[PDB]
Amino acid sequence: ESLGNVLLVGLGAVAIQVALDLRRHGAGRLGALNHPGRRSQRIAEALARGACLQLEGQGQHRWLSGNAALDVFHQDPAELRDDWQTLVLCVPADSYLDVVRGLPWERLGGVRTLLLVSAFIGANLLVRSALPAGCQATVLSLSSYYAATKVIDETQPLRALTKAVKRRVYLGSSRPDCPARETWRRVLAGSGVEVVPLATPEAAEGRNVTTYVHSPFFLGEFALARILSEQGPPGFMYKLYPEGPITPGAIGAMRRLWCELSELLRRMGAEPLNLLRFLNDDNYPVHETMLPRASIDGFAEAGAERQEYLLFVRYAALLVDPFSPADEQGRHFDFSAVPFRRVSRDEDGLWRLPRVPLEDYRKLALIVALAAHFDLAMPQARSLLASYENAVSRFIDCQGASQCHPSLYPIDSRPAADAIYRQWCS
Amino acid sequence: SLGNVLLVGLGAVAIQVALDLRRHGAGRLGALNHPGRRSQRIAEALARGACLQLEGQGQHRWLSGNAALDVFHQDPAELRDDWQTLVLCVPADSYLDVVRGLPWERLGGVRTLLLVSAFIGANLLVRSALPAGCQATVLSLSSYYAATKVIDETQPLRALTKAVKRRVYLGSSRPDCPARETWRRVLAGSGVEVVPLATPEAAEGRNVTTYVHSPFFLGEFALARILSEQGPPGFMYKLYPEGPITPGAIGAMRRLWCELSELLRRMGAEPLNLLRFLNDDNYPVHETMLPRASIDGFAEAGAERQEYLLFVRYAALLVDPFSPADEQGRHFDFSAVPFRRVSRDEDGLWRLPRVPLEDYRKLALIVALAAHFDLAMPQARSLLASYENAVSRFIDCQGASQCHPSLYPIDSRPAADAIYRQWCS
Ligand SMILES: NC(=O)c1ccc[n+]([C@@H]2O[C@H](COP(=O)([O-])OP(=O)(O)OC[C@H]3O[C@@H](n4cnc5c(N)ncnc54)[C@H](OP(=O)(O)O)[C@@H]3O)[C@@H](O)[C@H]2O)c1
Ligand SMILES: NC(=O)c1ccc[n+]([C@@H]2O[C@H](COP(=O)([O-])OP(=O)(O)OC[C@H]3O[C@@H](n4cnc5c(N)ncnc54)[C@H](OP(=O)(O)O)[C@@H]3O)[C@@H](O)[C@H]2O)c1
Repeated sequence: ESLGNVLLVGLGAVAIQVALDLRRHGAGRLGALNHPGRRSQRIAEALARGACLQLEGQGQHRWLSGNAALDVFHQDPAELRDDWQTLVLCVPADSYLDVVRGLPWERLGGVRTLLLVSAFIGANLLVRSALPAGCQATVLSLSSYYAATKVIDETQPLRALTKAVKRRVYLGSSRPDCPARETWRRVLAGSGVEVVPLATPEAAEGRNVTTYVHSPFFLGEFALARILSEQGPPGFMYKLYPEGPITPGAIGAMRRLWCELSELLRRMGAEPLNLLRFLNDDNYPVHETMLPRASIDGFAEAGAERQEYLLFVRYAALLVDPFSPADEQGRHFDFSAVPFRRVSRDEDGLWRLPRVPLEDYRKLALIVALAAHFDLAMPQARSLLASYENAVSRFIDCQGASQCHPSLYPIDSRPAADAIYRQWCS
Repeated sequence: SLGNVLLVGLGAVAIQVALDLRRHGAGRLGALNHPGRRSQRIAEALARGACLQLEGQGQHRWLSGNAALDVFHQDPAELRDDWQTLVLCVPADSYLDVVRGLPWERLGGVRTLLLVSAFIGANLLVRSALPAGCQATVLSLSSYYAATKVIDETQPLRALTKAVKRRVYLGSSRPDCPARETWRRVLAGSGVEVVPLATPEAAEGRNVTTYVHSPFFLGEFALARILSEQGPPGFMYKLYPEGPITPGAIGAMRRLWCELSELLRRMGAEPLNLLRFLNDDNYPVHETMLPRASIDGFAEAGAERQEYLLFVRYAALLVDPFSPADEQGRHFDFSAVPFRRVSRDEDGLWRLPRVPLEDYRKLALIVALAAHFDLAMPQARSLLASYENAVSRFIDCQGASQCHPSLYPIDSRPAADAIYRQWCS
């Protein structure tokens, strides 16, 4: 009714979870669009043999396992007609501009809402800048994807596993006092996530967890050395050095970037967040023994030294899951044993980067270019961008430009940042 | 210059020391071990031809050797005045008892007494028990310099050394002392560096256990594991909830280090930089985790930074950062040292492990001593109270008749008073 017929744009891990939540609520017709490729070919094959979307919850999340039917799947936008009231962008956030430009808007006049499932600062404005003149669609920004979900087996592209669910995410809208926010609150509540509506898109985008966490940890020297490796151990994303990238220097980068992003938010009329309380209360907690409530609530007024200490403790306390059951010797589950994905050759033989860190870099590069329009230099952010750029440049030097996909090459974020700022000022 | 050497307490430490003494060059080698089952096994083994046998493990294979024991005694009254050097290889809590038990009025030939694991005040305590004319020099070693155990008690004189420390410290009751240089060389044969210091208390203040075992293993988490009989033992060097290390425990560590450092200053000893001591004398971490400038600057950093650095140090050593990585990139889990827990002895009585019994006894003495220097040591006293309350509840539950008397309350004030009187003399 407020959702009508819903078109999922991108049909990967996020889309399958979102589809299960939409089918619980009642989506009218549910369709999906995914650009041509091996995945789309596999999806069409599975749907044609009668398959449905399948979502399995892992461990304590087993309760939300379910199946969802898809009414239509398109890998060719030419077949789309004006049948859709809601678009849900489940593609990577670094592709939002391309994907919105490529939609056949001449056949989508009935679209009333467009939801960005993993927004970042400026994404709402960027998407609006790409919409056709007079477009009626309200654009909604969800702060972060609300779970951890993976397609287990790429040969069963319609089956996903959700292994964590966040406690709270945030939702803003390009329409003031938007009623679609409540609809989406209900949709995500079905999986146990609390959606907090905020007054502007940028306030919600300022609560994108990966911008704060992936930037300092996965744009630094250790992560890049693992990711750009073909031999040797991949290491682990959330372990301490030398098993993973977390060091006191990375934590200092995290604090300083949070300060920079907070000032940008204030210049865009959004209230910044308390980083420690956000991580602990909205994403995943630790015991009071490790992070006392008074320290969590007081974090924004603590000194820089105390802030870095608390952030380090937070990540050290989650090397194992402190709430998991202990085994016979007293060990808890190794929560930080997610390995780094590394560079790999595509079907044209060209090196490609994994989404961590390519998407992380592209998001932060756009944010820095936007912040320039607000006379903010963002030196810590620029240091992280430079670390990535230098590491990827050395990789190209060693492997040969001939062997590298052009996504590894230098980009220019200034045009998109200019479009965002113009939309802002309009 | 060593002359004839009597090893008091013929256990693991003594067997390592005996072989180091023989490598250097000494006279007759004797031992005194108090009556008990171990002494009975030693006496039978010696009767059947046994000798002291040291095995070095792995890279320390070259420490392996045999040494004959020339004399074995159980009764201190049976000692002849034939000994120039005594080495105390018993638990440090027994040093006073051992010294009080020796017939010093007919041991005028003793020139040197070495305390292998000297706590703060041990040198003074030992000297307070000596007769007025006694001219023995007392040496304090900061800690035992290896890791050594008797493999099997059925072969009671055969010990295994698995590791040797980088560095220990040695002080003497005699200013600018020469037995001091001899023992520097003796112990150096094991590969340890002995650093001579100008007073005994300077060496006594450089034992890692005083600074680390007190905050970590006298707290609530450690005591709950140690006093448990069922459930997992947990791990001594892991973070909560797998082990006792918390920001609160690290704050206790910093505060206790400050208290101990001021006591050392009032006793005329230069205190230590805790983080530099841990990194350089116990086990290092990479510059990425603890920059050298942060290590060297630790003593002048603010309290908040000091706690952060200490927390990082222990988090960084949850795995061994210098071990070889496996195929995924994991390093060896050397923090998974299980807690030893209460055990019933031969008579059926509950006993505490040496960690934390020995650590509590040492800190109880230190606090009583510090009172004479007008130092209240509130952090130390909080750790003492934590132990006392937990052990008292254990006795309540199990029954005093089921508990070894070493669990019952102690009073360290008499020893502290003897130390302070000796220091003032
Ligand atoms: N999954 C999580 O737990 C999680 C957590 C945090 C954040 N997120 C964010 O959510 C977003 C989607 O994640 P996901 O795991 O669902 O990714 P996914 O499983 O890889 O699915 C992405 C979908 O979009 C298509 N796609 C990828 N790049 C595209 C492009 N440039 N243009 C058009 N379509 C494209 C993909 O098809 P092809 O493969 O054929 O290209 C695929 O169907 C990412 O930004 C992610 O960082 C996800
Ligand atoms: N071995 C190491 O690697 C190591 C490392 C660090 C610190 N230390 C400390 O150094 C001290 C000695 O260690 P250790 O491993 O050699 O202990 P150990 O193997 O138990 O040997 C102690 C020896 O001294 C005897 N003994 C105890 N009290 C005595 C007394 N009042 N008079 C005469 N003999 C006595 C013991 O006989 P009974 O068994 O019959 O009592 C035993 O033979 C201990 O407190 C230890 O905590 C040792």
